[PDB]
Amino acid sequence: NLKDKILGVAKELFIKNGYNATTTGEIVKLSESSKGNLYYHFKTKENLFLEILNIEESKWQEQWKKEQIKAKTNREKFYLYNELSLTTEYYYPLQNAIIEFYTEYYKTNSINEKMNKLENKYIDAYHVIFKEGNLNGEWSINDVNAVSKIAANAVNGIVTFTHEQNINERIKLMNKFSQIFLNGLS
Amino acid sequence: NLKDKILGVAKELFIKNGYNATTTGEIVKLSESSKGNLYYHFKTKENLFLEILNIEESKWQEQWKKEQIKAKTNREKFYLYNELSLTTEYYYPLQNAIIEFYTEYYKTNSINEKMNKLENKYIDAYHVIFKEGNLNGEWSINDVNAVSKIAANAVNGIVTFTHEQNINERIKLMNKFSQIFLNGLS
Ligand SMILES: CN(C)c1ccc(C(=C2C=CC(=[N+](C)C)C=C2)c2ccccc2)cc1
Repeated sequence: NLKDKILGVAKELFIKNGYNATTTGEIVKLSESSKGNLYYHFKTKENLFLEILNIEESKWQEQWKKEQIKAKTNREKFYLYNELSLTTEYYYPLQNAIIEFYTEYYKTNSINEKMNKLENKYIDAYHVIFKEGNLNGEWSINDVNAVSKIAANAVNGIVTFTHEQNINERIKLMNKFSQIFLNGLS
Repeated sequence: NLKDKILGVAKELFIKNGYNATTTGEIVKLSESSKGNLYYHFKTKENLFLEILNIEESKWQEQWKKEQIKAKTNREKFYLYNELSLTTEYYYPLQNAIIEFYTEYYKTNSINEKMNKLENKYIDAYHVIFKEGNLNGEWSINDVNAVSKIAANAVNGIVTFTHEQNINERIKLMNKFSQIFLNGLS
């Protein structure tokens, strides 16, 4: 495909190289497309990267549902969710491009005007595991929406900041956290 | 001193033009030094940066050594050390050039090794608080280095990926965590 081969090279590029490293034209380069082709299908290079994000945030979000069954209670759901984060082939990999990019276009408004959309689209997995855990009476989270953002960013931290050490340790550290956290809640 | 002048001019040059944008031609000329002199001391711009990053963390450890006097107990030290990390990373000038570096030499393993050695001096802070807490019995954690890494990573993730909120509410979020966390230990 045309437009489905652009995202195809852009994704990986942002990852390998970072947000700035990859260029509006460099993509058009390894994708064989016409510099113009971009404009009507993809507004700006930041719109394309803003696009790929929602795809990844989606791909993962689905893969998550299809697996979370293996977790019967939500307490397990919570552990499982965080565990799987470390291993998914989605979103999480291009997490520095996220950093680079928010600290680079943060002096504009098209940011929080298309960012928080993805933020909320993310802290949502935690929204449901907690709120559900209230219904199931697995605990009493009085400000769920908050706890969701904490948990999600504390977790995004453990995943992003340890990427380069033995995967069985990340999984160990991550479980010990999932624990301490759930624990401080009840 | 000539070694100092270089470190000095560079810290600025980076703060003002970022990492990739700064040439050693500049670090050399603006510090009335020698290109060979530079090579002898740091070999590369990468280290030159890693070296700044080290002098810096050194100060922070010390700025925090006189700051923890406001915290009687170790429960309090943990609350404050986290908040200090949140507040100061806000107006920290170099912050932008660290991100630049990190998401560039993230992949290189040569650099990635010296990094961790550095991410550790930042982790000892926790190490100490936790251990002391043990001795005074504020809590009874018995895998300090693990808890320490988990805390250092959850916290730095709240800092790094919460950016969008109004500073007043990020400081709100951080303490809620410090509490949930501190709770689940006990
Ligand atoms: C200005 N300031 C107080 C600080 C500035 C930076 C850090 C960081 C960091 C993240 C995880 C670490 N761990 C837990 C290994 C250690 C350091 C860090 C932040 C952004 C990109 C890479 C590393 C911490 C404090």
